Order: sequence, then C-alpha cells, then structure tokens
Amino acid sequence: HQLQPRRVSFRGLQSPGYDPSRPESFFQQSFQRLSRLGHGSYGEVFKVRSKEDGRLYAVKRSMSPFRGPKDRARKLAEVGSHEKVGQHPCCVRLEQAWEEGGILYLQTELCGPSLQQHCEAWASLPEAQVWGYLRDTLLALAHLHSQGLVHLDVKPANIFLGPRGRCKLGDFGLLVELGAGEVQEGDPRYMAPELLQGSYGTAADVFSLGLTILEVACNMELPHGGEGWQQLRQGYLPPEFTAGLSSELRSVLVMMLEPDPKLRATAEALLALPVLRQ
Ligand SMILES: Cc1ccc(O)c(C)c1-c1cc(-c2ccnc(N3CC[C@@H](N)C3)c2)cc(C(N)=O)c1N
Repeated sequence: HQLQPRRVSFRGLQSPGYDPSRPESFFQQSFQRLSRLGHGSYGEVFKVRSKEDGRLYAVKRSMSPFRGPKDRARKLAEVGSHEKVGQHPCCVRLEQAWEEGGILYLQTELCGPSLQQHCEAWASLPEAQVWGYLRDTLLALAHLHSQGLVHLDVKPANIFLGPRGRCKLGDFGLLVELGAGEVQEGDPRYMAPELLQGSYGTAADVFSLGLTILEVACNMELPHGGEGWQQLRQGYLPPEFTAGLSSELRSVLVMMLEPDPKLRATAEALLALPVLRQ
C-alpha cells in the first residue's frame, strides 16, 4: 500500500478528478502529460494540462525516492524558498507542490524556452531583446532582494521566456536568505568573485546577471576557471567578448561586473538608469 499524496508547504491533497481509491498517482490522475521539457539528475520537467482548471502548467518531479529524512528535508526546502519568492511577473510562479511515493513535485506556471535554449536556436540576439531580458531579470532581483533573498545561480538556463519579450527568473533551489541555509554549487562561469571566500549578498546576483547577459549578447562561452575567469573579474570587459556590443550595453554591464561588491551597482540603481526606463 501507498500513502496518499501530501501537500508540501512551509506556510500553514485533494482536487477535482483525483480519486484516492484509484491506484495511480495524483500526477497521473490530475494532469495530462503533453511533452518533456527537461531531464537530468534533478529529475524531469513536463509540460502538462491540469484536469482541475484545464490550463497549461509545468511540473518538475524528482528522479528517485527520498533516501532518508535529511535528503527529504533538503529537497522539500526548495518549496519553502520558492514560496518566499511568491507572485511576481518576472519570477516563475509556484502553483502547488506535493510529495507522493517519496517523489517531490512542483507545479508552476508554464513558461517558454530558457534564454540558453533561445540563444542556441537563434547566434547573437538583437540587442533590443537583450535589453528586455536584462530589465526583466533586474526586476526579479529587486524583488528577491526585497524579500532578503539571493539567487546564487543566475544563468541563461534559469531564465525563461514569458509572453511578448518578457523574461522570468526561476529555479529557486539555490536561493539563500540574508542563517544562510544549505546550498549547492552555482555555475562557476557566472560566479561573483567574492563567493570564492564564501561571501555573499544581494550584489552576487547582480554580478551573475551581468555575465549572463554578457554571454547571451556576445554568444561566446565564458571561461569556467583559469586566467580567462580572472580577467572577467577585474573591472573591465575583455575585447574578446565585446564585438558588436553597443556602447550603451557595455557601460551597464561594466557597472554590474564591478569586482568589489560594496561598489557594485544595486538592481534598483540599474533600474533607475534612463536606458532602462519603462
Ligand atoms: C517546473 C518548474 C518548477 C520550479 C522551477 O523553479 C522551475 C523553473 C520549473 C520549470 C523548469 C523548466 C526547465 C526545463 C528544462 N531545464 C531546466 N533546468 C535545467 C537545470 C535547472 N537549473 C533548470 C528547467 C521549465 C519550466 C517551464 N518552461 O515552464 C519550468 N516552469
């Protein structure tokens, strides 16, 4: 026998068309699986339609049952972090989460391709689009920081194309609160230099978003270490990466890539620039 699905929430499961008497899972009974959006060691993401309301969503499920109470605690923690983010037009919105059969499910709004996928199936993007992605993801960071939260893995793969040129930031598994809480290793290509010393704060996201946007704007791989990695963290843009970048975009990126986090521009300061108006 199998225990009924349980809602996972850190704030305070039954749905139309779900029958506990029937053997198959809440996920099998309550959704129509339409396509697979992604698969990895983190599990799988599916595009689904909900039987409850008839609308499209995405559902991420973990790959293997919990191995022990700590493994379970650490996986469920993602839901608590995501709930702290809440509703914001530039953040992937969690609808509900649940556990069944030792598997964790997160149901969110359905978003488009990641910025990474969008780039791969474009070369270098029109700068007008890049400005939109930068602005939207800056709004997301201002929102996170207002909640005392820092995303420690801002990267092209974690930003999803919404409606009409809009970007939403997601994957809040590596969110920390301003103690910190347990966290995994962010992608070294986009890592703020102060994180080498374990120092973090709202500035670390801004730096990562700077290299995220640099990468999508120039369509070149960033170094994961060695001299190239250091030379992106000196306070200038290496010419290697700047071919075809406008003077306007270059200047905003260099504000975001300031190595001293005390000097680095805040999301709100960047959003107040005339170039990022509206
Ligand atoms: C379901 C879910 C729950 C919580 C959450 O925060 C997010 C973002 C999602 C979510 C994830 C994905 C997706 C697709 C392919 N690869 C990845 N990953 C690659 C590695 C990892 N970092 C990110 C993620 C797509 C969508 C979407 N298109 O609607 C989506 N809403």
